[PDB]
Amino acid sequence: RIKKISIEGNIAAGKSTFVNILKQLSEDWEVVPEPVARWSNLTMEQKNGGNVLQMMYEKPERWSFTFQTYACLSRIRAQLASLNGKLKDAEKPVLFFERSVYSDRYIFASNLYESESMNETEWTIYQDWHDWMNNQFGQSLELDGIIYLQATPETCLHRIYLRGRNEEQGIPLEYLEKLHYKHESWLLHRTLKTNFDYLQEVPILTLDVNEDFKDKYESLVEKVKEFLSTL
Amino acid sequence: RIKKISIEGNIAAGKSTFVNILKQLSEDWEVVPEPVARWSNLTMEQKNGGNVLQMMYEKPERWSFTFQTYACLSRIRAQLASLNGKLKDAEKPVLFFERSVYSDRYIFASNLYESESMNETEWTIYQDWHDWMNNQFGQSLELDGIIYLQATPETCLHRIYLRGRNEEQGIPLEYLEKLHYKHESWLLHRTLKTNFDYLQEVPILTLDVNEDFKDKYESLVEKVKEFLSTL
Ligand SMILES: COc1ccc(-c2nc([C@@H](C)Sc3nc(N)cc(N)n3)c(C)s2)cc1OCCNS(C)(=O)=O
Ligand SMILES: COc1ccc(-c2nc([C@@H](C)Sc3nc(N)cc(N)n3)c(C)s2)cc1OCCNS(C)(=O)=O
Ligand SMILES: O=c1ccn([C@@H]2O[C@H](COP(=O)(O)OP(=O)(O)O)[C@@H](O)[C@H]2O)c(=O)[nH]1
Ligand SMILES: O=c1ccn([C@@H]2O[C@H](COP(=O)(O)OP(=O)(O)O)[C@@H](O)[C@H]2O)c(=O)[nH]1
Repeated sequence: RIKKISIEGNIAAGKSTFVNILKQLSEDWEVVPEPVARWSNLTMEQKNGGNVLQMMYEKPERWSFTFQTYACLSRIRAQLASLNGKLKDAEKPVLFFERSVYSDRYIFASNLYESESMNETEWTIYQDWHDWMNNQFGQSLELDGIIYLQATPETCLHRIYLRGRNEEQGIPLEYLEKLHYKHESWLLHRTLKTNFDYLQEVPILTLDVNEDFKDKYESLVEKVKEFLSTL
Repeated sequence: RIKKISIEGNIAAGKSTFVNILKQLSEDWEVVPEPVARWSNLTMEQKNGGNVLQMMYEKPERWSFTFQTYACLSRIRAQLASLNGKLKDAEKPVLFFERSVYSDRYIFASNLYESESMNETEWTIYQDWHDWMNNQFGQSLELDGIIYLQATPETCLHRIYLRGRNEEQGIPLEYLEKLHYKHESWLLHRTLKTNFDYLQEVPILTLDVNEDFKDKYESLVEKVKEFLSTL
């Protein structure tokens, strides 16, 4: 009954800002933030995530698999818990996912493999887990639609300094460009091959979010509302 | 419907010997062989198995987390298969697991952590991963009984050569000595309090497999049948 919409976008694309805006508008609207985001600041996960985040930065080809599996584990666990608890007795329930399990695997896990931070065995193992996981663990999480907060890797680099996380300051431009490339394959050119069948027939809303929208987001919300009404 | 029993014991204790004996004595009885043992001798899982297994020996401090995660997952999957693809409408169906998800954690993963082949984060993430993998996927796997095969480290080292595998050939005796202790404490002495409360209440049969029983096992088997009638 609860519709699941994933908000996809590059680093500092403005996903957290967009969903914070979206959540306030409708009582029937809720949001599952990306678990990794809370790691970048006390649970067992926070400490585990905190440590594994720092280790990841420091030595990626040692910690990509560990980080990536734990990241996706946490996402699934958070998104399931939001499905149960949140949005009780609402008439038109919408759950906005800050990124999805598919961005976990087909963007960030994929990028780390191709940037050699995971060897073949690790990539093969991760995928096998991921594939199996989303059958005997994460069936109810399948998306109804996708909101692609589309922006150039140039725009994204601009917004990284604005938030000021003494770790992301080190993130370069070619990195953004490769993440962007993989977004467009999956979400604009709809190129990317995925083992998930229903994804090829999942509605996608692409929003150009290069122009600042923090105080001017009505046009964006209007599209989302229009997008939702066709689901 | 299906009785689920875990056959436990140190490396080369005789577990595979015993389960293949049990196998041919009844069509109510079926076996779920161990993945890690299956890896040691090739599908997608087996191709991954051999590699991480091979790397696990070359560098335990690098690959223990990765190995323990895939071994447990490949086990959870494998016993799930038998549990849903066997013993249909059988009159007294029993399934004999070669080790369990508890052996994975509290025997092997725990000892690798103790041997500093996993750091705190890897080990805590695994425990986090373990708690949730087994509940949000493997509830139907709860054990109705455990059968402990007890052998000396010397007996095992023997049999390691007898079995042949030069990938495990000169397994240090002291390795066998520590695994032996963790088995003893969990199953016999019962000091090990797991995170699965019911394990402290699950009945345990203990069998001495020091003596060659390959052509003389009727006594052991009689104890199994008596044991099964209690469950
Ligand atoms: C060479 O060292 C690296 C060190 C760290 C990274 C990191 N990527 C990330 C995330 C983008 S991975 C991630 N996975 C998810 N599943 C979700 C999510 N939000 N983030 C870090 C937190 S750290 C990536 C690195 O390299 C990427 C390839 N080389 S590069 C930066 O373009 O010169
Ligand atoms: C130091 O080099 C090692 C090299 C290989 C291992 C291996 N352990 C194993 C298994 C016994 S771990 C295992 N975990 C499972 N979950 C299941 C299973 N069947 N086996 C291998 C297949 S390889 C273990 C190693 O050290 C383990 C600790 N030795 S010690 C003397 O206690 O410090
Ligand atoms: O329309 C926008 C979009 C982004 N930002 C800034 O860009 C940064 C990105 O923040 P956010 O966490 O939302 O990016 P995310 O990683 O979630 O995509 C923040 O400092 C925002 O203040 C902004 O000022 N206006
Ligand atoms: O009573 C026995 C049990 C074991 N074996 C041999 O010891 C080796 C290791 O036994 P097993 O694989 O059953 O031990 P596991 O590791 O499976 O617990 C095998 O080659 C068996 O042929 C034996 O000779 N007599």
